[PDB]
Amino acid sequence: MENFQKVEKIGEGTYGVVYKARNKLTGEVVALKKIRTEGVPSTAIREISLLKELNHPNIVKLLDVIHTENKLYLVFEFLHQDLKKFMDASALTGIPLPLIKSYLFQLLQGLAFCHSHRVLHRDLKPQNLLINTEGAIKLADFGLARAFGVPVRTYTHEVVTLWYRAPEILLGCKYYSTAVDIWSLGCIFAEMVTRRALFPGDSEIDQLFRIFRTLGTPDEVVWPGVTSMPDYKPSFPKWARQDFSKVVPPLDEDGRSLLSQMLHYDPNKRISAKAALAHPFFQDVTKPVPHLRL
Ligand SMILES: NC(=O)c1cc([N+](=O)[O-])ccc1NCc1ccccn1
Repeated sequence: MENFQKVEKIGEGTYGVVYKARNKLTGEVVALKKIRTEGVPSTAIREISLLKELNHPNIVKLLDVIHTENKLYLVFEFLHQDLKKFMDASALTGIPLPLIKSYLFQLLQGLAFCHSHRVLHRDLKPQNLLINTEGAIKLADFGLARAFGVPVRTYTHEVVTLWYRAPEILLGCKYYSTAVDIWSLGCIFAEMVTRRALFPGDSEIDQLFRIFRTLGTPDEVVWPGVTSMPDYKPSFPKWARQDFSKVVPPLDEDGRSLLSQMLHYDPNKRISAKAALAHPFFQDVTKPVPHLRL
């Protein structure tokens, strides 16, 4: 805008371009997101505005929502790096388990908070998990999906990742629950551990089948109601479930146990963020500081 000073382009978001900017007045450095559109649904304005009150240490703070010239700018707290960049940078030696655990623990606190205030993320991915030099990790873009539907592309040619999408979403369920975020986080947890995406689908069906090939094709036994879901097809191949120890080696049994509960097919059986925080996997949780090259 005019009150800022575009420091640099932080890239293209899932709605619009994002700039690192400095408030000419407060002097604070922020992340400015330009959201796609001819008028901007006031329903979305109200929704988005409610999020300015969703404040938690593990949630990227939404500082301001500015609707002007029928344009929508979201002003966010700035963090220097995202988990996707950090995982790539740690790819050779992998992120230490104490840090993986700290991050997972903080992310779960963030989800617990959001979920208790009835706010879902719906599109969690390494790219929207931001970290700082103090060992903190925070969830970015919470609640935006609900206030901006679900578009195939960002808004202008760009393939949205399906890798972290919950199976109920892929089977066409129309009502999402807090469980979709636990699923995405489980996928992210597995990726930090193995240093490779758990389910790197390149199409919705490839995503679904990759999930099926690893966790077994779901049936009425493990997921009551699954065969009645909108996109379920009796013709889906039936793959047997793979041993978990083969999925995220060499994670210990505490870790494997928690991951398995975060990846339960039935959204209802899937562990909640609150319950997850009490899992024995976090018994020795600490807050290490990462090695960040900025
Ligand atoms: N809120 C933010 O700080 C932020 C926002 C978005 N975004 O797309 O909304 C993307 C990245 C961010 N920071 C990480 C970062 C910042 C600068 C250089 C490298 N990496």
